[PDB]
Amino acid sequence: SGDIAIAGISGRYPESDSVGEFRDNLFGKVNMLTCDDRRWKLGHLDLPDVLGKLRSVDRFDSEFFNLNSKQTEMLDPQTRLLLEVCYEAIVDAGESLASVKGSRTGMYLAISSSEPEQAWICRQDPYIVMGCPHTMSPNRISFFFDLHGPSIAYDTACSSVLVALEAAFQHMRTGVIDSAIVAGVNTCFRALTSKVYQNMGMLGPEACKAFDSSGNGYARSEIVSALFLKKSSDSKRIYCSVVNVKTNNDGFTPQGLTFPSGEIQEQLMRNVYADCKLNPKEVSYFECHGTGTPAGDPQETNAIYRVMCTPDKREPLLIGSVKSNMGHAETGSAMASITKVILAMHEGFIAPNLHFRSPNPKIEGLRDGKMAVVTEATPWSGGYMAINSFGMGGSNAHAVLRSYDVSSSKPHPSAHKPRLFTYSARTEHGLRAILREAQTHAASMEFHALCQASADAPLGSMPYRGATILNGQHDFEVVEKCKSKAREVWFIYAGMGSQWVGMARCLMQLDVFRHSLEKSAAVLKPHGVDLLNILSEGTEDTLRTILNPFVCITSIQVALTDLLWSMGIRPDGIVGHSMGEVGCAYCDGCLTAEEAVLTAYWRGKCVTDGKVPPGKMAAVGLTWEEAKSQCPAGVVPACHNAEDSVTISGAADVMLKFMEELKAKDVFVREVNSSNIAYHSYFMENIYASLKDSLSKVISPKPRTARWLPTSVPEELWDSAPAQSSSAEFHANNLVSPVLFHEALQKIPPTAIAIELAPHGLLQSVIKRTLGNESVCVGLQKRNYADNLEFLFASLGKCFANGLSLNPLACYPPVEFPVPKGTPRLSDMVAGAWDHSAQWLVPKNED
Amino acid sequence: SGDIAIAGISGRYPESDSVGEFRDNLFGKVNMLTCDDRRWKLGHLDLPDVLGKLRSVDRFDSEFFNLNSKQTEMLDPQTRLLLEVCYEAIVDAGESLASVKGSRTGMYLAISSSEPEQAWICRQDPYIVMGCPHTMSPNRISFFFDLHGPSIAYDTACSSVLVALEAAFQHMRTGVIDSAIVAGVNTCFRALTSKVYQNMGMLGPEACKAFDSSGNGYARSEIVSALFLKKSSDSKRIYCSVVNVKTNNDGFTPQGLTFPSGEIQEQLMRNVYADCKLNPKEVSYFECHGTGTPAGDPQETNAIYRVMCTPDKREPLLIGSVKSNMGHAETGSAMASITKVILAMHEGFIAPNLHFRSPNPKIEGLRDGKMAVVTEATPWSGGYMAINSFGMGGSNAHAVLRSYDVSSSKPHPSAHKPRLFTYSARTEHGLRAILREAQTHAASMEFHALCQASADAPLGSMPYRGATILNGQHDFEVVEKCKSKAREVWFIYAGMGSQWVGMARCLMQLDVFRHSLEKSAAVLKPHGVDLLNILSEGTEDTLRTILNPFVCITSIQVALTDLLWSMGIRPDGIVGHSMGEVGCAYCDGCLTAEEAVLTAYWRGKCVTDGKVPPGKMAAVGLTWEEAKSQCPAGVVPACHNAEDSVTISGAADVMLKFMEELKAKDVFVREVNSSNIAYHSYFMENIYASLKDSLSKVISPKPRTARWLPTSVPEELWDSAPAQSSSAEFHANNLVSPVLFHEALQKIPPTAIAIELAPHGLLQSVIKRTLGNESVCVGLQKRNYADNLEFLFASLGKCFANGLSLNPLACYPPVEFPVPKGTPRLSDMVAGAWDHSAQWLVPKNED
Repeated sequence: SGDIAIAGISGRYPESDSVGEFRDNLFGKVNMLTCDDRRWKLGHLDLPDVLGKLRSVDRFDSEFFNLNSKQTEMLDPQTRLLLEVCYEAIVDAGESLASVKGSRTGMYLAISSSEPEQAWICRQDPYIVMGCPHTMSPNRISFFFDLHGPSIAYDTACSSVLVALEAAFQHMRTGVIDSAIVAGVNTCFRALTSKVYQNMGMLGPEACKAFDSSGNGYARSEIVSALFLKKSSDSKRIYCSVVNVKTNNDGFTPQGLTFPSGEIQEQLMRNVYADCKLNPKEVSYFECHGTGTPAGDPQETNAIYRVMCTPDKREPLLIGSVKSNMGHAETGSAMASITKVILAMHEGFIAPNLHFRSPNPKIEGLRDGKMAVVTEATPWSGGYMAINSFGMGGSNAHAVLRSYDVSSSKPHPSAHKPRLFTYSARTEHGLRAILREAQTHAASMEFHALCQASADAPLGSMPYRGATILNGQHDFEVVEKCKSKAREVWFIYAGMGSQWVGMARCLMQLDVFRHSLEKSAAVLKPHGVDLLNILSEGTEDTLRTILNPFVCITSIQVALTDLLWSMGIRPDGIVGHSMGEVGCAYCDGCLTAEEAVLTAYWRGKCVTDGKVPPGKMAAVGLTWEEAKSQCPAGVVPACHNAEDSVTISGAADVMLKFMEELKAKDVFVREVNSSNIAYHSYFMENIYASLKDSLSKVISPKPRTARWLPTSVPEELWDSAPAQSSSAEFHANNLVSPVLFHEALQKIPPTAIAIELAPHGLLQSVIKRTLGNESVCVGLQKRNYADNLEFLFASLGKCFANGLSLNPLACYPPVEFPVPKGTPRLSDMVAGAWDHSAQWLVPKNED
Repeated sequence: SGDIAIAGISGRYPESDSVGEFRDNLFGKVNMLTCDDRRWKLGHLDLPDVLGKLRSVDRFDSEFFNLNSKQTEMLDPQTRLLLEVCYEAIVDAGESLASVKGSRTGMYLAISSSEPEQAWICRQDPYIVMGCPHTMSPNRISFFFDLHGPSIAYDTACSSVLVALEAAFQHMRTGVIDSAIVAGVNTCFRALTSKVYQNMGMLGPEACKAFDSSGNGYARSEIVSALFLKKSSDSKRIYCSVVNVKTNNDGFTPQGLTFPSGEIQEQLMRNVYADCKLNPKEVSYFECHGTGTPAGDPQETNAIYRVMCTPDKREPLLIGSVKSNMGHAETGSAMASITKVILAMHEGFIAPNLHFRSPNPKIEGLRDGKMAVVTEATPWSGGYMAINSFGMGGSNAHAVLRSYDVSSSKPHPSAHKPRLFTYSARTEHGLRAILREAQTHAASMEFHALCQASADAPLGSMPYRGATILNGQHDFEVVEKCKSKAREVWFIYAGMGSQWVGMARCLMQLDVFRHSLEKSAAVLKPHGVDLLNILSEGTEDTLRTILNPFVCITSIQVALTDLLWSMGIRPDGIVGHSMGEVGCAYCDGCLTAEEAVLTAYWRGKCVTDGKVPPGKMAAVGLTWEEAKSQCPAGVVPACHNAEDSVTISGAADVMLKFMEELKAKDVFVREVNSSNIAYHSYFMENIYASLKDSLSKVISPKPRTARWLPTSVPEELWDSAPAQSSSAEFHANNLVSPVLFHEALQKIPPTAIAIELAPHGLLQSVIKRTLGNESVCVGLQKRNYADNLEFLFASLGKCFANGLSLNPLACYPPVEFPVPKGTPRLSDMVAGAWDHSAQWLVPKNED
C-alpha cells in the first residue's frame, strides 16, 4: 500500500480563526478559554464561567458555496464553517476545486451536537432536513466539492476524529479511495448541555489541568477543523505520514460505563505498534487525551508508561495535552491534537502545556523521570509522534504519525528572481492581504508553486483578481473586481519603428524567450546575420540597415509569442501592422518560427538588393479620405492607423515638401524611421516579384484561421483565395498594399484585453483610443525602460486582474513536488479572505 | 480471509415484536402501517394518518441489563429495545452472555434520532449524558456484553445500516475483530420531525408504493433490529454469507443534494461485483431501496437494469421492496431489507410486495420483462441476493449476500428419542412458552443443541428455571422460581435391597451408561460373572445369590455416576449406605471403576465362600437406643436409617422370634432381602480377614475427600487414619460395622439437592424426611417403572428447575456445527420471555 500523507490542514479554534493564530496562541502560552457572554449570560445556571469559544459562528460566504439565504439560515453553523475549512485544507494541500472535482475522495466527519435542530425544529422549515441532520454535514461537503468516496458522520464521543481517521486510513489502504477529508466539529450553543455535564461532575471550574494534581474535570470548548489526506506519491505537500490508527472499546468496567480502562487502552496501543511493526520506544512525543480528570489522567499515563517507556529507552518520553491550552472540544477534540502535532512537525518545536504546576503523584512515569511534561517550547528533531483520544463510553482510539523531514538541498534557481504572483479572492481586502503574504514569502518558490496550483477557480467563484511582483525593485499591486463574463484576448503585432538598441537584453533572462531567439539566430546564421550580437551588442547604426530591423522585430515577436504560450495565454483574435503580419502568421500556426524569421529576412534582403529610390514615411493628423485627397503626386496613404492618424509614404523630396505644407496648416506631422524606404507604396511594386519568388522557396502555404484579421487586404476581400492562405503571395502583397489597421481594430470588442507584441509598444495610444475606455491595452516591452521583465509582469498582472487566465510560473523551471518541510501554510491566508459581510442565524441559548 | 456469516438475527418491526411475527405479516400480506394515536393525535399538524409503529416502546427488562430505574428512565427507548434485541440475536446464533464476554466483538450501530435528548434535556438530569447521545447506544451494548471491538454510531441517513455492515465486514476481513453486532434503529416520537419531512414533499399519504406508477413519497416507520456476525468456521448457525459491501456518494447533482444519481449508483454496483469477482447475472433476487418516489424508483431500477440484466441473463431479475409492507424506517431501513432476505434464504420463499398495481412506465426492466416485481410468495432455490440502501444526502450502499444451503443428509440419531429440555427465563409465562416451543420442535436435535449452547446464563440473571421431556410418552413440565444462591448437590449411594429384575434395560439406551456397564462386564468376565446377561436376562432366582446383587448394584452405581458426570453434574457431598460406600469411593476418585466392581465382587465372593450361618435383616420402627436396649442376644442394630427407623441384623431363628415380638407390640417390621445373610453384625467378623486380604490385592489406597461423609465410621473417628483412606481395611470394616446413615444425613444442608444413585430409589422417603421440606430429593430409577429414561429425565429436570446446572444433551451424540439450513429461530422465543412488568419514560410529542 502507498504511504498515506496529511497533505493539507485548516481550522477554527477558540480565539483562533486559522491554524496560524492557533499556533501563535499555543507558542505564546495564551489561554484560549475565555469568560464572556458570547453563548449565554455569565453565571447562567451556575455554570463554569470558562468556555472555549470560536470568535465567529454567524459568518459564512454562502454565495461561494452556491447556497441561497433560506438554505443558509437553516444550515448548522458547524457545517457552514466546515465548508470554508474544507476549502482552506484543499488549498493548503496545493489542490483546487477543479483538482478534487469528480475524485474518489472520501468525507469522514466527527459530529455529535444536534443543538441547531433542537433550537430550530419548531419553525417547521423544510430546509432543516437538508441543514441540521448529522449526515447532511459530510454529504453537503461531498455535494459541493463533487466527491464520490464514502460520506459518513461518526459518533464515538471524544474519540470520533481518530475513529473517522481509522476509517479513511483503511479505505485508502484497501484502494476504496485515493484521497480523504477527515474532519471534526463541536459547538456549545445550549447552556443545558453544559448543565447536564456539570451535574455528571465532568466539568472543572477553570481549565483542563492535564497531569496536574489539581485536575478536577475538563472545560468545554468549540472546534471546526479538517485534514486533506492523499497518497505520498500524489501529494504536492506532506506534513506527515499516518503510520497506523486503531480503535477498541473498554467493554465492561466494574466502576461504571464512564470509567476509563487503562488495561484496554494498553491493549489497543500494543496492537497498533505490533500491526505496523514499529517499536513503541521510537515515539519521542505523545499527545495524550489528557482531560485533567483525577481518574482519567493516571489510567491513561500509566498505560502509556507500560507500553512506551521500555527498559532500554534512555530519553524520557515527552508528553502533552492541547486541552490544557484550549479546553476539550469533545467530539472534535483530536483535531486540536493532530493540529498541534502537525505544528510541531512543521515548526520543529513542541508547544507547551498550560496549568501544570504539581505532577499528579499517581502518574508513575513523572515520578521516576521516564516521562516529562512539555512546559516550554521544546525542540523536536523528527521521527514519530503518538495521539490518544478516548470516548466517555469506552470507545478508545490511538494514532501514530511520522514527520516529513525532506529538506531542499539547494534554493530554486528562481527563488530570488522577479516573479509575477497572481491570485483571486472573494473580497478586495482578502486579496490585498494574500498579495502581502506572498511578498512576505517572496523567497519561497515552493510557496508560490502551491499558491499557483491551488489558484484554479472558476471566473465567477472568485470575483476579485489581482497581482504583485515578488523580488521586484518597485512596488506593484493591481486589484480589480472582475465580471463573470470572459473577455476576448487579442494579440496585436506592431511593425516598423518598434526596434531599439538593446531591445532583447532584459527578457533573455527567461529561458523560453532566450531559447526562441537562439533558434531564430541558428536559422539566420547561414545567411550571414548574427541575430544575438545585433540584439545584445547592436548600436543605433546597426539598426539603420534595412535588413536588421526586420529580423529583430520578427524574432522578438516569435519569442514573445512563445513566452505567452508557455504561460497558457492564447489569443481569441490576431491583428498585424505591416511586417507584424509575419508575427500574426506564426501565432495563427500558418508559419513555423523558421519560416517566419526567413520571411522577415527575405523581405529585408529583397528591399536592400532592389536599390529602391530614396523614400520617406510620416504619421500625419489626417483622416484616410483627407490623406487620399491631399496627397500630392508621388505620395500615398500607406497606413490607416486611427480615424485621425494616417502614415503617408512616397518619394523623399515630395514627402519633405508635403510634410512642411502640412506643418504650415497646423497638421500633426511625425517622420517614421523607415531607413529611407517608402513602404506600402508603388515603390515596393518593383520588389514584389523578387520577394514572391524568394518566399515561395520558404513558405509552405497554410489556411489563415478566423482569429487573424488581415490588414493587408480590404474586408470585402477577406474570403478571397489570396486572403484565405498565408502564402508567399500574401506576404509579398503585404509589402505593397496599404495597412488597413483601423478597419481591423474596429472589429475588436470594446471589452477586449489587447496585448501588443513588439520590442516597444508604439501602438498603445492608437489601440486604447480605438477600443475605448472599457478595454485593457498593454505592451510587453517599453523602449529604454529600466527593467522590461518587471514591465512585462506588470502588463500581464494588469491583464490577469482584468480576467486573463495565465500561469506566470511557467516561464521559470518547475518546482518538484512534494515541497520540502517548512514550506509556509496556505490555509491561513484563505481563512482571512472570505466574504463575511452577511450575518446568519445561530442557535440561541434556552431561556 | 475466512467467509463472514450472519449467524443470528432479531428485531422489533411495526406490528411485529419478533422476526417470526414480521415473517407472518410479510407472507400474510399484512400492511404493517397503522392509523392510530400511539405517537400523536390523528390529524395533528395535517400529517399523514399512516405511520409504521412498534407495538411497545415503554417496556424493558432493566434488571437483566443491571440498569437502575434512574438510568432506565433517561435511556433512549431505541437503546432499551436494542439491548434486548442484541441478546436475542446472540442467543439466535447459539451464543450466550458467557461466550461473548471479553470477545473481540465490534458494535456497529445505525442511529440518527436525537428526539429523546430533545424531549428530556430540560430536566437537567445527569443520566441523560449516559442515556441519549448516539455514541452511548453502541457503548452501552459493548459495556453490558463486555465487547472489546470498535463501538461506533453511524449516520448516512437511509443507508446507515449497510455503511455499518461495510465497516464490520472490513474489520472482520482485516482481522481487527472475530465477530460483530450490526444494528439499526429508528423511532418517530415527535410530530414536528414528520412535519419537516412532509414540508420537504418526501411523505406519501398512504404507503411506500414501490415500483408503482402511483408512487408519491414514502411512509415513515420504526425499527429496532440487530445481526450477529461471525466467521463461518466459528459459527453454530449460518443464515447467509456476506459476499461484499461497498459505499460511495453521488457528489454534485445539478437537480440538487436530495436528487438520487442512478449513474453513481451504477458505478457503486459495478465496483461491488468487480471487487469480489462475481458476475452480476448470478443475483436472482434484488431487495431494492424502493421508497415509492417518482424520481428515486426509476433512477435506482434503471441503474440495476444496466448492471444486473446482462444480455445473456435468460431469467428475469426478481425485485422487491420491504418498504411496501412496513414503510420506510429511515436510518434503520436496511435492517428490514436484510431480515426479509434472511427470511427468504431460510424459508425458501420471497415475501411479496404490497401496493403494486400498475408498473411505473419509466422502469425499463419492467416494460421489457427483464425485471419482475414479486407480488406473491415466490419460491427461491438459493444463490445470491443483492440489497440497495441510498441516503437522502447521496450516501449510497450496496450489499451482496449468499444463501447457506447445507442440508443434513440424515436425521440425528437422537432426533426422535426422549430428551430432557432445560431452559431459564425472566418470567414464568415466558418460560412456559419456551418449553411449548421446544415441544413444537421436538424432532429437531439441532434446535435443541442451539438452545442448550445459548442457555449458559448466570443463576441470578434468569430467575425462572424449568424443564420438559421431548418425544416422551407422558407430558412432563416443571417450572420453579430459583433463589440466586447456589444449592449443594449430594450424591447418596443406596445399598442392598435396591436390586430388581431388568434394572439396567431402559438406561442401556444411553451410550455412556451402556459403555460403563460393558467395561464392568469385561472386568467381571475372567471371574465367571456375565454381568450383562444378569442385568438383561436375569430372573428373581438370578438375584437370590449373595454375589449377583453386589456386582449389579455397584456396576449400576458406577454407570449412573458416569452418566451424571457426562452431563456436568458434580457432587458437593457424598454419602453411602452399606455397600453404597463402594460407589462413594468411585465418585470421590478413591477407586477406579475396575477397583470398585472388583471390591463388590470380592465382598460377595468372600461372604459366599465363608459359609456364614443363616441370618436375617429387618427394618423396624425403633430409635437407635431403643434398638440397642430391646435387641435380644444374637441380634444387633445394623443400620441407623432415620430417627424412627433402624435395620436390625442377627441369627435367623432369633430374628424371626424378635420380629414377631415387635409386631405383637404394634412396632413396624419389614424384612429386608439380604439373601439370608446377617450383614453389619458379628457374623461378618469371620469374613473380615479373607475380605481384607482379597481387597489388598485390588485396591490402591487413596485419601478420601471432605465431600464423602463415611457411614461405616463414627463421626469422632472421621479424622482417624483408617477413615482418611479408601483402603482394603476401610471396605472390609464397612461389612462388619453398623451403617451410621442418619448421622451422615444430618450433616446435609436442608436446602440441598439430594440424588439417590441406585437401581431403585429405596431411600427416597428416609432422605426426604431427614432433610425436610426445603430439600429436593430424587431417585434416578424406580423398580418396574414403565420408562426409567423418562423417570431419570423427570428427576434431573426437577433438579434443574431447583438450581442444578447440567447439559442434558451430553448423554447423546453431539450435534455438528454449523446447523443445517431451516433450523428454527431462537430469537422469537426470547423476545416473548422478557420481564415487561415495568413501564418506562418515553418522549412525548410536542404540544
